[PDB]
Amino acid sequence: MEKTHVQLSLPVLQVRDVLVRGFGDSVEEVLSEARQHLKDGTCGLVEVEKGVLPQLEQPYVFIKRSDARTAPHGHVMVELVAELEGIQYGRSGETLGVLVPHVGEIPVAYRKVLLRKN
Repeated sequence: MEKTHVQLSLPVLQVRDVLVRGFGDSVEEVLSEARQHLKDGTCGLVEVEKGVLPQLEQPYVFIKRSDARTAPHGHVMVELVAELEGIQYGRSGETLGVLVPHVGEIPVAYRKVLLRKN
């Protein structure tokens, strides 16, 4: 049974390595696909810097920090927020990065998160 939060270690990818640059073609689809790939262990994380988002495909899926005191066991608590045409779907804290499919690219680090399911 699905707990409200799940501990995940996400591979951190450099933007130029990413082969599949988004999760789909609408806000609802990208959130759905991101959640599926997170469950399947096939989701990467790109840290946002200048030039990153223009090299990825909208709609974007961000992981954002969802509280201040609780980083259990080393895993920062996060939730998903999508963006399309400058409008965001969810309100949350600071961005940890943008999620993308992972298809075997070599990461530069792993990021521990405690992900809110829905």
